[PDB]
Amino acid sequence: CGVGFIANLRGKPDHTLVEQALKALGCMEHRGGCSADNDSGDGAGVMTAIPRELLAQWFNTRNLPMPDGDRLGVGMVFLPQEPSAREVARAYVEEVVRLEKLTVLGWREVPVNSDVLGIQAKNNQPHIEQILVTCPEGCAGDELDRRLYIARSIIGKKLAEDFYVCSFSCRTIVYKGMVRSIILGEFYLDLKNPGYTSNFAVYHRRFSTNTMPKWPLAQPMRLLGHNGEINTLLGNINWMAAREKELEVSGWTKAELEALTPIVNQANSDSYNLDSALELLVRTGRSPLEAAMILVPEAYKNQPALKDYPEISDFHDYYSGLQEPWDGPALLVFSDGKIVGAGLDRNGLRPARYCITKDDYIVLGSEAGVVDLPEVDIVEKGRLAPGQMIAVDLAEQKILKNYQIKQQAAQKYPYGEWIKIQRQTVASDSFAEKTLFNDAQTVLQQQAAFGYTAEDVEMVVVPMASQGKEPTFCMGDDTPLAVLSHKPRLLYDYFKQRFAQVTNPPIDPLRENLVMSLAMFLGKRGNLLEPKAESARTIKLRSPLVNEVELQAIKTGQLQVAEVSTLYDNSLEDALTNLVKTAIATVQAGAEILVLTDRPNGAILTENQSFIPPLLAVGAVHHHLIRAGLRLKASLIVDTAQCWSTHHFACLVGYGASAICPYLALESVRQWWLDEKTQKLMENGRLIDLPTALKNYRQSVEAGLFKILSKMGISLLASYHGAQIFEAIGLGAELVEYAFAGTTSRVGGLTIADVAGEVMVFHGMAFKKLENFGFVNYRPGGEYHMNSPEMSKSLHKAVAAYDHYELYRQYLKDRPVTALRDLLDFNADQPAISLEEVESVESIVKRFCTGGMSLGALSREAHETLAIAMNRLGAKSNSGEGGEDVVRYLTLDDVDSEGNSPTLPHLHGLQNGDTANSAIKQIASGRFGVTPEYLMSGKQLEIKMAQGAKPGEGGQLPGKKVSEYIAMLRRSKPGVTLISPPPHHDIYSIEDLAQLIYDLHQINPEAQVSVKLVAEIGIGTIAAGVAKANADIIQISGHDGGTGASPLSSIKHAGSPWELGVTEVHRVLMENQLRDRVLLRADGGLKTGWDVVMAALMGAEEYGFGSIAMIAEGCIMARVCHTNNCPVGVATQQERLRQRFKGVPGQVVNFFYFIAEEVRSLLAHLGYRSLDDIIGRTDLLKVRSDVQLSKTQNLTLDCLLNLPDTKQNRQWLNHEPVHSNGPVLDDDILADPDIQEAINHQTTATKTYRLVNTDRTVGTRLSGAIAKKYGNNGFEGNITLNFQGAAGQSFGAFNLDGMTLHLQGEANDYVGKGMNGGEIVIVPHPQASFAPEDNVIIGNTCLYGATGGNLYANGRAGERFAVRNSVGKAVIEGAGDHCCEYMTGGVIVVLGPVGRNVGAGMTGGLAYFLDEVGDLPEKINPEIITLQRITASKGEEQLKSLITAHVEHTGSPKGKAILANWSDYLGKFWQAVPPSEKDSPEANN
Ligand SMILES: Cc1cc2nc3c(=O)[nH]c(=O)nc-3n(C[C@H](O)[C@H](O)[C@H](O)COP(=O)(O)O)c2cc1C
Ligand SMILES: *CC(=O)CC[C@H](N)C(=O)O
Ligand SMILES: O=C(O)CCC(=O)C(=O)O
Ligand code: F3S
Repeated sequence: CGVGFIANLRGKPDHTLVEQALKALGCMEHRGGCSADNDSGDGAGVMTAIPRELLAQWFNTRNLPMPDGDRLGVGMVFLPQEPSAREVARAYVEEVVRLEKLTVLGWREVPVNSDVLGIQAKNNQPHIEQILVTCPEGCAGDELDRRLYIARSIIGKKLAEDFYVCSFSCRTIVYKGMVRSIILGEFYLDLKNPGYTSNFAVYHRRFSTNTMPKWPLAQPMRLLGHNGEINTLLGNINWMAAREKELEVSGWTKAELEALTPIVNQANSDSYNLDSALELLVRTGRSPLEAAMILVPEAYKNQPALKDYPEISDFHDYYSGLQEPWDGPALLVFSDGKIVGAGLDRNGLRPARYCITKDDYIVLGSEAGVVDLPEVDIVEKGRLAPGQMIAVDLAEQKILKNYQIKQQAAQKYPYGEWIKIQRQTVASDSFAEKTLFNDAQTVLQQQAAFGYTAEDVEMVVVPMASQGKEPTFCMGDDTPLAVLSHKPRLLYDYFKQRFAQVTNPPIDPLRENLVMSLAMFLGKRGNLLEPKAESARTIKLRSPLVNEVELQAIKTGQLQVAEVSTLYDNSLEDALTNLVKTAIATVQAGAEILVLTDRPNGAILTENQSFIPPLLAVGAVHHHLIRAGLRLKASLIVDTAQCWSTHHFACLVGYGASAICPYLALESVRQWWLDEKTQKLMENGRLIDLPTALKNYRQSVEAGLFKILSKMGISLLASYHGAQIFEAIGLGAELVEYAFAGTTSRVGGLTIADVAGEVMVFHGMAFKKLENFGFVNYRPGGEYHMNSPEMSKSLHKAVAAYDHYELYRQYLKDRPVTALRDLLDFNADQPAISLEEVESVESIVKRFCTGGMSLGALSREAHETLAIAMNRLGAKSNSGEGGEDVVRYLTLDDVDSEGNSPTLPHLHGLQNGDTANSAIKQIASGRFGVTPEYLMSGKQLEIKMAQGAKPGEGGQLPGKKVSEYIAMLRRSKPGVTLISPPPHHDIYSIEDLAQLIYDLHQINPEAQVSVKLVAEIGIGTIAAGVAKANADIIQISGHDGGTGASPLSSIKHAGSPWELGVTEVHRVLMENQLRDRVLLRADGGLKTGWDVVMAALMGAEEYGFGSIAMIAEGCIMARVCHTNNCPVGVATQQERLRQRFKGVPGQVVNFFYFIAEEVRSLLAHLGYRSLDDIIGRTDLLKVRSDVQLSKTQNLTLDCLLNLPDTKQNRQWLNHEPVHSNGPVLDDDILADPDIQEAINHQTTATKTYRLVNTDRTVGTRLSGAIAKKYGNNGFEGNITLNFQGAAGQSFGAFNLDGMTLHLQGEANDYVGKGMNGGEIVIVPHPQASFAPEDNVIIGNTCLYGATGGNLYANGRAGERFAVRNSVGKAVIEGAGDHCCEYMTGGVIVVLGPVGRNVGAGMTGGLAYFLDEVGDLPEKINPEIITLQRITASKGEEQLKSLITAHVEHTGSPKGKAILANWSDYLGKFWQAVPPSEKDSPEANN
């Protein structure tokens, strides 16, 4: 999406402004999307003032006196096409106006030209007319629009796509539709009419994840245009709906408030909802600015910029008890008709750039160079920083900046005073050290009864207590889905966490913690629309985990509080109805805190009792409070024995709990600590006192929640609280709809009676030590695991001799039900053909992929051997996210007769045609060794959004594993842990992904780009977006897949089966006509030709293998990959261990033959000759006739079997060989004979070009041609390329040595993304009417992943400057937040003010900051870097020399002045120094 506004504060309204708005819209075209016809637009529109000169004709035609400016109401109405339905609608619109006691003047037909629409938009088109209205009593302005709003809502109870009021206002009007940008004004004749005039325009071009256009869903909506995605929508909607019955505001009657009722609706888009909820807040007394400060509040805590504005802190402090954020990426552009403004989400995940002239003319938008204004007139170029707003007061003719706007709102009420008097704060640093139970067997028995298992305490609780963090582990979740297990499991295990991918980003819970909060509020949620001291009478918890001391203080507190039991003597089903009824009645009696205890009156669980599992209890009370209209009266505390893991807490808050007392878990820690075995081990060298174990355990939980919220990009637990950021697998419909309403659950599992049967299994075990199941590690007693040490061994043997493949196959076939595919079997429609007729192994093998395992997680022996193997086969390997040694790009020459090569001496089993070049080069959030030559060496390029083991998160390589070798490849520091950021800092939305894919197709026009997703509900939709974004291939990873290190909780509770994933993507693509755009690839636990065929039938065209491939080359399933101790040399970097690796490429060539030969024999059974014939043939599947579940009668597999008929139509299998970027500026640069000469003869050349914002990634196709011929450093020539104007995204991305790029103007985001060499210079027009150092000239995430090169910019940057810089050098003149965020080397100089969170995660390299204000120490992330004054002469001279070069390239008056007064300013620099540069000559002496 693209969004913006233009305002003319000082002049008469004109047509010129409207033209500029159409043209800016034109400039955002590449941010938009189109329907299946490739013609109709996903949406565009414009909001303007009511066009008074245009409607003066309508009155003149009727011989009618025109009402004055604020007295004419105009409704832009979408009406039905059918003649009689249209008149019914017209009459009804007339009717509700009459009943609101206003006067209908008549209707204006909207002049339109339909012949310009695309065929889908033409078929959907509503009939468009405007109704004109006045008030007979005298109504005007605020009161009129307030009555118009009441009237529009009423009409809106009959909302259809056919019947929709775009705007009903005496000040604003919205022209929108399902069109491309430059079609908007061709379709709406009024917009080209020189009588259409306006002092402002808000504009929007929409990008949607679908093919089917709906005119109402274009933007702007009534008040606002929205670029972004709400990521807590279900929660935000449930809370808001609960408030609707009981709306109350002075100078509103009840009837007027009821007329608005459907305020919120889970069936309208997230934007339609936010708009509607926002207008409620405006029409009832607040400016749009204030309303947006409530719905989408700033990250105000520990904001140093707020030091001087405590009323602003007070404002948010108050409201954060009343209203949770509508979170996720957001640029909002809004207009009242009185004010026109914009504001950013709390983390600023969309760009907003603005521009101000000498006449206070202002242009804001997603991109900078988009309205052409004479540059000499520009007096300021700025940007919005995270959470910031800017507005225009149209009447007063004033530009309002961030702090004024916000102070004007905060100071309206003594919010601080109210909090100080009314809020009770409940926090205790100290625990209860004294035990709950006294004897020994009691805690054991209770633990057994509440579902604890030996691995729960030993592998989850204990590490949390002892180490102060949730456990790290490795490999994938190898065991059965909870619903398929014969092993007892808790209700929690049926729930899979959801996570962000593509359409919105994860956030970094560690580097960007400062923006997140675990704070919660207990009690009556107060009146949102009318601020009162009362609303602040609440109990604030600093964290959802409440200890024993804290709970007593709550119970002692200033609120009414009621114990409600979850125990019962009768059936869970009825036990739960009495529960729900007791809650309802208890709140209706006046209680403000309900404590659902499974230990009522202090008493313990006996054998004569059972319980309602706490997730079911709270799910149930939350939704029934809601259904009874009572959820705002009370908060839920869960006092429960059955909560211990990080996942458990997340489900609880997520399904309605404000807080949890995990009393048995706290006791489990107390009894773990007390206990002579544990004491014996703390005395001889396992690690701690008891208050610390307790403190550590709480710290683990809290860190674990930060992690989980962040996988979805959510900052505040308060937002997560409503929302139900889960998919359920194995829960039947009655249950879901009972306790978990709105959760998807696709496969129909358990009834309420079945969950009882499961608690009773645990009850049977309770009424010696806890039982150990094989959950985490294989056991002979234990749960099934598909990768077991013996399966491995026998496979390793079968591969070793060119029968042993039998035991391996049978160990895999004597399996209990494990995955969804196991419930399936074949049902052939042809008779079986001979095996000789089936396509050859060599033909099948071309579809296999080896899967992207980082060079750090694996050894270069393991990693290279797979590449050679896969290249021999004619298939593909994937260099995962650790970059790749250049030595590997060349075919091997020097293989001797024993099959050794001095080029690759650590490998064995080689022949002369081999190459260890990975056919797939991966691009991941760390960008580790991501180089133009690395990019040119791929046949394919893969953008990794997520992997099955840890979808919400970034890659993870422990410091033990970062050898000198790994550090060299990644351009990082040797001993240092690498936790990659969870988002690509490049991809905060679908249109950002389109831009990354563009950059890849730019550098390497012949390479396919793939996008790697993880299976979860919503992947269908996301994948439609990815295809529209021009990808070639979509990978689907199952929850299943391996890893060299992930959180154990992530391995076990995040992500869904790939069966649900492939299927969902295949269907959505097909039913949207997008299926031929992409090749689909699948992975996650694939081992077997059988697996291959299942995947094929469900719609996969290629097949990925990770863990299995490691097993072929010698992996056992020792499962210490995260440890550096791999006993067999596959997943370690210790040299002496690498030396154990026996392993030759042939062994893995052999493995893929067994697979392919099994494919052939399954193709024989079915009677088809090639996978090409069966891909997507779902009607060839059936439900296995012999299976019997432990936990429910059976599942329901309709969602896996009901795919669209594929017997006849097979054209979707034909793909374009590579998608083009279209005609690009760089092509004209390369077709120039002076340029071709410069490249061929390594001579000098020079060219100059005018640019516009649609000119994106300039330079980069020329880098790619250079690196193709010479790699990164062979080019001895010199090309200067001079540009004038506003550069689009990724200017100078992947720059090489020998490239000088000069830009006179400004640039949008991602300047010098992956820069590797050469020089980028960016200066303002010499004409400029401003001090260059005070003004923005480049955008966000410049030098992302930079690996070399020099950048000089005579202006300010945005956020994440030099985000993950490895070797880049730069001098800029100011920046936003998160400067040098994951920097590992290079040098960054910033000659002006800088935002907060500097050097977060900064682990190597040095930065210099000029600080004239004195407050930079306030703005540093203090976790790694130290700040010091410059004292080392070598550092002084590093700085000078960089500033000296800025000046030579740039002419920067700020640099000159600095050099001229060198000693005056030296002492004003701070140097940022990570503890890895501390003894560098530039930091020390
Ligand atoms: C040792 C290990 C390291 C991996 N590292 C990466 C990574 O660098 N990049 C990535 O996209 N996936 C990574 N993963 C995920 C795999 O690429 C692949 O998606 C997954 O292993 C397939 O599931 P499977 O292990 O059951 O075959 C890795 C997997 C393992 C086993
Ligand atoms: C492109 C964009 O930011 C989408 C906005 C909103 N979610 C929608 O229109 O679907
Ligand atoms: O090497 C890395 O940085 C990450 C590899 C990884 O995330 C994994 O082992 O799953
Ligand atoms: S599990 Fe990992 S630790 Fe080694 S044996 Fe396999 S690579």
